[PDB]
Amino acid sequence: YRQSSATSSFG
Repeated sequence: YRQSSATSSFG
């Protein structure tokens, strides 16, 4: 799960 809808930068 990506916290705070992680952007492609983080994900």
